[PDB]
Amino acid sequence: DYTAGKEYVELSSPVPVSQPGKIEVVELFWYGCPHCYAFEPTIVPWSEKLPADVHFVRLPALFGGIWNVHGQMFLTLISMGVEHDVHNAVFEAIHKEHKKLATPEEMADFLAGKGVDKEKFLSTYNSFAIKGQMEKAKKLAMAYQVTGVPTMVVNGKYRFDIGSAGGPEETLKLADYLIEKERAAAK
Ligand SMILES: Cc1ccccc1CSc1nncn1N
Repeated sequence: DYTAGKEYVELSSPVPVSQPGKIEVVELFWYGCPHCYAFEPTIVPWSEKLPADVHFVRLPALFGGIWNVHGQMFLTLISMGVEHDVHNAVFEAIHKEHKKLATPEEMADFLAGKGVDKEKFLSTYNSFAIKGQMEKAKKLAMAYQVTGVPTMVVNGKYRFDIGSAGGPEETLKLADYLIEKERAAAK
C-alpha cells in the first residue's frame, strides 16, 4: 500500500550490495545522533529476527568532523569483531554519560573498560585497511544520496527514513515490505 516517491524512493542507479545473494538492509547512522540512539530499541530486536536470506549492515555516515571520528571507531570495532558486544555501551557513553569519544586515545581508554584490546584498537584504527573502508563508506553514502540519519537502504535500491515512513515501527514494516519485493524478484 506504500507509494514509490512517498514513503520510499527507488535509486535510479542501484548500488552493489556487500553480500551478493542476500537481500541487503543498510542502516546509515552516527553514534552521536539522538534520533539514531532513540531508534535503537526498535531496530535492534527487529534486526535480530531477520531470516537467513537477509543481510543487515550498519554503515556509519561519514559526513565530516566528529561523524568521521565516530565512524572510524565503528569500523575499527567491526574489524576487531567486537562492535556487536559494545554497540549499546558506546551509545550509552555518548548520550547518557556525556563522553565525547573524540580522539583515539579517549576511545581506547573507554573501550578497554569494555574489554577491548587497547593496542589492537589503536593499531587497527590507524591502519590502511580502515582508511580504505572509510573511503568505501563515503562513496556508498554518496551513491545512496543520503543527507541525514538514520536512513535505511534496502538491497542498494530503496531509500527511506523515519520521517518518510511515518515513525520507527513504520520504518521497519516498510523495510519488511521492500525485502519481500526483492525476494519475489526474478534473478
Ligand atoms: C563497504 C564498506 C565500507 C565500510 C564499512 C562497511 C562496508 C560494507 S557495506 C557495503 N559494501 N557494499 C555495499 N554496501 N552496503
